[PDB]
Amino acid sequence: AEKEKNAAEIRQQFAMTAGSPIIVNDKLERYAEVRTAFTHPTSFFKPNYKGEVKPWFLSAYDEKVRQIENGENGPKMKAKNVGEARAGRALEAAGWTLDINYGNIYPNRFFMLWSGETMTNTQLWAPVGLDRRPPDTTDPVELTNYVKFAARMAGADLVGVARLNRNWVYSEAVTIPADVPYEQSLHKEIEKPIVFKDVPLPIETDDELIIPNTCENVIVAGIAMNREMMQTAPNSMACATTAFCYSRMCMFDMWLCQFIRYMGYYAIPSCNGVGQSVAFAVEAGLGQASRMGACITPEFGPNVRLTKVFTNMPLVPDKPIDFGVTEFCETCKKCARECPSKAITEGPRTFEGRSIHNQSGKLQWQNDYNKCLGYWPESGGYCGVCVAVCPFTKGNIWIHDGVEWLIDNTRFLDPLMNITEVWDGKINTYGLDADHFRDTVSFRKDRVK
Amino acid sequence: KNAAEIRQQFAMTAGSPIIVNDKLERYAEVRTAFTHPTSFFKPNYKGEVKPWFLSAYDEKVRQIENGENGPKMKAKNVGEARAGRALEAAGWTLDINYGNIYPNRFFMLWSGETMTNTQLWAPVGLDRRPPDTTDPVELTNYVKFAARMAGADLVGVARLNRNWVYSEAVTIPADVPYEQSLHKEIEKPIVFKDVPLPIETDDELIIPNTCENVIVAGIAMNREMMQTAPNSMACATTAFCYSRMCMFDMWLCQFIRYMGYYAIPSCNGVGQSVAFAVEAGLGQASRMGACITPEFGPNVRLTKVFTNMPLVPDKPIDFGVTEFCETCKKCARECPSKAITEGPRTFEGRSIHNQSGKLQWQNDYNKCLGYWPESGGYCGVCVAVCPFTKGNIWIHDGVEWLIDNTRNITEVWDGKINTYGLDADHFRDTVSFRKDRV
Ligand code: SF4
Ligand code: SF4
Ligand code: SF4
Ligand code: SF4
Repeated sequence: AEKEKNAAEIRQQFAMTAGSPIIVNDKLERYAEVRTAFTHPTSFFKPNYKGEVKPWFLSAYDEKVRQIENGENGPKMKAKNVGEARAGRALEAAGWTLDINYGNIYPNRFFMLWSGETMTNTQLWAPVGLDRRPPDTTDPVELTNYVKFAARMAGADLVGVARLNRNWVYSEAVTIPADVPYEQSLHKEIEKPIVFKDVPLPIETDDELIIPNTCENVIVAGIAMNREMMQTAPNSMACATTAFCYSRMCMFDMWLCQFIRYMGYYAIPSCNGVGQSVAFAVEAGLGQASRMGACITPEFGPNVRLTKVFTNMPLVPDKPIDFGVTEFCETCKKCARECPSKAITEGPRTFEGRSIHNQSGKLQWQNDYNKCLGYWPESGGYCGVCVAVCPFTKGNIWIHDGVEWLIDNTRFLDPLMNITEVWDGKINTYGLDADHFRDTVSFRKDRVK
Repeated sequence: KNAAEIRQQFAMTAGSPIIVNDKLERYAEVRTAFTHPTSFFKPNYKGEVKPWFLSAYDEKVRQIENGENGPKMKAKNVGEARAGRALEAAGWTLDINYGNIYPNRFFMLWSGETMTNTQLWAPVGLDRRPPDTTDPVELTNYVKFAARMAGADLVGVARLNRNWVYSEAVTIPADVPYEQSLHKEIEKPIVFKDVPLPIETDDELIIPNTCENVIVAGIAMNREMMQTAPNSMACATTAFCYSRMCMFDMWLCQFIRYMGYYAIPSCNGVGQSVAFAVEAGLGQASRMGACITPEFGPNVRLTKVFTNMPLVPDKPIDFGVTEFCETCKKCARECPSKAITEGPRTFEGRSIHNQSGKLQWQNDYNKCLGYWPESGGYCGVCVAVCPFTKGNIWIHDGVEWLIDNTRNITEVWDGKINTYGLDADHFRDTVSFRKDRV
């Protein structure tokens, strides 16, 4: 008879001994955030469909408008009608409501405040003094259980803890000056160093973003995207599940930071800022790095968003996991073959960055991310084809052979041996799927050992 | 177990289920126990008279110092007591002054024009482009799909009944900063006029006469946590769901606006959620005063969005709640303040806090509020003990569905949890396909 899936059992089977899995060498240096394809001058500008050179997201807007008017849900993809085309883009746009300039990357601005003191919630609760009372709990075992419980309440589908590896913290952040209003923000972005100093609390000066030396840990959250919607990549509904999850990330960071502060510790939110989420997720045991460059998780594959919070709260680090992703990516290459921009390498892992957008000195598959970004204005979205076609994104990967869990190789055979339907089909709260939602149930035993 | 078949079976013909008489008038929001001068001030445990929530704060502090999770409920240790209150305080992060009631302030903006998201997306012009869809059937499917993405566990549609819209809102002057908001609350008429868009003047909150519909969302609370009522973990699931309400309202208003229509958010403001929920078919009114749903009983929060978007109203539902509450009276016997009546339904309010003129069980809500400073939380014992709150009250006799008439905090922290406090044992009940959306 079929053994009922046990996600906790699976994670237990593939747990590693302690130690950062990421292999590095001496050319490794912290990475300036302005180097990402979204922000770097070499990659920021892209032509629209008329050949006008614009900020990438503005060229993409032009393509969204053109598709709506032509009754399309994506590049060369006709919608049922213009109404459906419009609806897909209205959903996507609305998804982004609690996110600033596509990622919330500016530290200590807007939603990403490094202190809770000015927040309306903190002000309301000030007479209780939770943010000023010394911690009543210092035991990292109890704290790990409390904070992971809180993280699930705050919308995380996965949560893990790691010691903070400063190699993955950006050397300089992209931000704006404190006196710049939102409407001028995209015009006034600057760089600001992130430094570690012997200070009691996270603080920002005119010159630096200062993280205390006592900032020991990072809490990493996985925010699951919707499979049916992502499978429409590169079309509009894949853009919508992406967008909604960014707003979920933001609410997670704020909720969790407030809990940690009210427990008597400090907490730094980040969403897409501060440091490299994939590396933190790997070290916290959410999953493994992959050819496409994302963290692949046992539960969702790469079809999951990441955010993280940094804290001095004593915690128990989780163990990394090795469930064989590296070995499958070595032989699969489906993402590389399907990628519309040929951004993803079919070659071996190296320590040498492909371009300025990669951080050299760590062993990974080196992808050309200027090529990736270049496809976004052409398609009018955020693509995601690589996530959509990855076999680990399918719900059906895990089987039990009577002794242990293993990955079903039939899912990796190549060749294997619409959007109206998504709007008319299965949905549930936050786009979560009740057929698989049991996989992320949590009891104390799986929160702390 | 099949929730879609259950709702289908108990569907009623069209028409508001709420019985009213000629005495019924719209209710001034200031009259609620939270805000009215007769009920607002309560003593703390030292005998000092303060705003009710400040006195309740004093009890939270006392409990933490004394290692308690609630009134006369010892925690495992002071650390656990602290953790429950930290979780509760954190839950409220996206909520203003306990309920987001001030209309067109903070998160509850009646236009999307100044929002950072609207500004970022302005070159696409979705909020300026006339609607491409006017068909109420397709719009109902689209907006309900969006509602589920936005965090609703239940969603329904009703024509807007203006009887449940507050005659006058509690709000603050528009240029008063948050830090002065509690001390500068005022009362402001909500009026319906022939105008193109929702608008606020110095004198009035103006809703257009074209505002035909209300979309009501149910946001499920956590059963294990609510069952700790009146202790701190019940406060925590309450708090987190208020921030979920807020995000729902903003997400869905933005979707509706980007579809070419206008949308008014509300959370606990603007009007009476229970009446809207009943008219939208989410559930039935109960003895305790809450909307009881087939899926969650009363253990579910409500919010609503008002719009001119053409929509298909849902049918009201009758699964026998009224007859059950007739003989049950469990909430009423367990209520720590004896706020809930054991008597029959009437059209006459017990005090200023009730809206007279509608047939309901009339409860004393000043008595309810009085228990919150004494216990240091938001109680919820009535929700906790209600048989409809229990996991599976639904059975099937081989032809149809029917109600089964037969029917610590450390362990909660150490026990089952899942994303947003939802339960995979029951999460299938709220799965949705087009056929159940419209
Ligand atoms: S598609 Fe194949 S090669 Fe690419 S990330 Fe997924 S498993 Fe790895
Ligand atoms: S998002 Fe699209 S263009 Fe970018 S790497 Fe993935 S498949 Fe290629
Ligand atoms: S406890 Fe009993 S009387 Fe009270 S609301 Fe529930 S079913 Fe009705
Ligand atoms: S919340 Fe508590 S005091 Fe208020 S009515 Fe319910 S049981 Fe009674």
